[PDB]
Amino acid sequence: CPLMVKVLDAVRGSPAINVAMHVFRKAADDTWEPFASGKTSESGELHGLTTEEEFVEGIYKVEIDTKSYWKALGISPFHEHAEVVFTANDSGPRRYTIAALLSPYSYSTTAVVTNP
Amino acid sequence: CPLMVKVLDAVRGSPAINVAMHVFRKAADDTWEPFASGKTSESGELHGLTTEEEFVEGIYKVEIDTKSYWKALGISPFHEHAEVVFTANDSGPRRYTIAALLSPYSYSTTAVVTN
Amino acid sequence: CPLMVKVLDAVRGSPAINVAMHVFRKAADDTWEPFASGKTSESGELHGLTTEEEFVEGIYKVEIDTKSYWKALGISPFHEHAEVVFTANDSGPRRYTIAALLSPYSYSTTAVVTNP
Amino acid sequence: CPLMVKVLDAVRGSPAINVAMHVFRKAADDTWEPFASGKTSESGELHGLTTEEEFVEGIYKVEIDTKSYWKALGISPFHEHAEVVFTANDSGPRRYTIAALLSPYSYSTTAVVTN
Ligand SMILES: COc1cc(C[C@@H](C)[C@H](C)Cc2ccc(O)c(OC)c2)ccc1O
Ligand SMILES: COc1cc(C[C@@H](C)[C@H](C)Cc2ccc(O)c(OC)c2)ccc1O
Repeated sequence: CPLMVKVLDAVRGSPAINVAMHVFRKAADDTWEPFASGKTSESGELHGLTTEEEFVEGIYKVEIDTKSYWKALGISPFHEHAEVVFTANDSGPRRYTIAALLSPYSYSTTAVVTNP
Repeated sequence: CPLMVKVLDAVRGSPAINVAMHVFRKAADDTWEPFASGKTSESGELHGLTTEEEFVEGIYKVEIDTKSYWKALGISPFHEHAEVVFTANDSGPRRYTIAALLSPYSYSTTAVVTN
Repeated sequence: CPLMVKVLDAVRGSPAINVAMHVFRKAADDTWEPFASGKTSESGELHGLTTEEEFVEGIYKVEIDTKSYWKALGISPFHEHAEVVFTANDSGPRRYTIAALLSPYSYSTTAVVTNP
Repeated sequence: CPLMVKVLDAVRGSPAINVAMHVFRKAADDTWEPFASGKTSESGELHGLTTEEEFVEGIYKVEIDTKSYWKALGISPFHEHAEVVFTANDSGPRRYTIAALLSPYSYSTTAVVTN
């Protein structure tokens, strides 16, 4: 797939399982339209969000629900969620992996962009 | 100040200077109400965003304009900006330092919350 | 395999390819004995360093040659190398993924530990 | 000081206090020669490790005892310690701030190098 998200937990040394996330695309009128959503698997990965044909140029936002993740583990974290906002496919189609590492008071995100 | 932001550049090993950011508080209708902004100093810090009287409990967003920063350096960045969204003061006023580390395809944010 | 290393580049948004690393194990006399070595593939991964039978309890050190990586890209980085030192298999065999994200003046490392 | 270390705790959102560290310089025979040490203050900082006269070019290692830190908190950590190895002063003396962020299974280090 053209868009994959991988989430790790830095406190437990594990994938971050069952993390909900919502993906949005910026519409012509500048509002965020819902695009896709899902939750991470046992390997901390979310696959199958979109297709090469559907995933056209645009500005996309991945909102990762890190707060609910930590709350379910008994932890009151700093962030409400983690956000990744980026322009996709501006120079033709690419494949995007969004990776996030989570701690209660910190998060780090990186992107791997590969040419099909 | 109850709220300070510090921005660092991981490519150059320096404070990230002249980085613009806006701070928003979530309104009753779920919309983001702007209330403070500024740009980072020569030490990569932005102070004086708010006061303890004004900085009441609520959900706050800091939107850091990282894209403009990398553009000014001639480096093509991945992100449109970096956001930090958090609930403040859940059990009394705290001093918040939000630190952001920037790379062209990555960013990290950490909070130091003291009493 | 019981030990895998994955390295990403935060400047280029890519796996970190051809990164050399050496793995050591602490001997009875407290010296670091060479254990395994290799370099990352096109996917930024190093597999096949050891086997479940060879990878006994002990303290291990993974030394990742980040300086040569950056130098080959024209960059003079801060760190000489990135080190990960840990006790492995203290409570029975586990599988270990060591993940590193690299920038010229920063590096971050995390571990995913899974029970076979 | 030409060299300062700052340690932060990503589980608790605080300075990591009373964290022990040792600093080494690489000797002619490729061995690590200890020369400075200390533990972090209430603000998670360790200052006064060296002077500009003493802090000559060379390869330096800071070994931070993160395992003892997590043990004191009753948390089982992954790493034996966190190391930072770097060449100093390659083109004149710089002030170095090394910042380390700690989680039980992760650590990150960043350098801010100023003139
Ligand atoms: C709050 O004060 C500071 C914070 C920081 C942030 C620093 C401790 C970390 C390494 C920034 C960071 C956060 C998360 C990461 O994954 C990360 O990886 C490089 C780096 C630097 C200097 C400071 O004076
Ligand atoms: C290339 O896509 C992948 C990346 C990864 C690694 C990914 C989870 C990175 C290393 C996670 C990460 C994100 C931000 C960080 O600061 C970090 O520090 C080690 C680690 C695993 C599987 C993949 O298919």
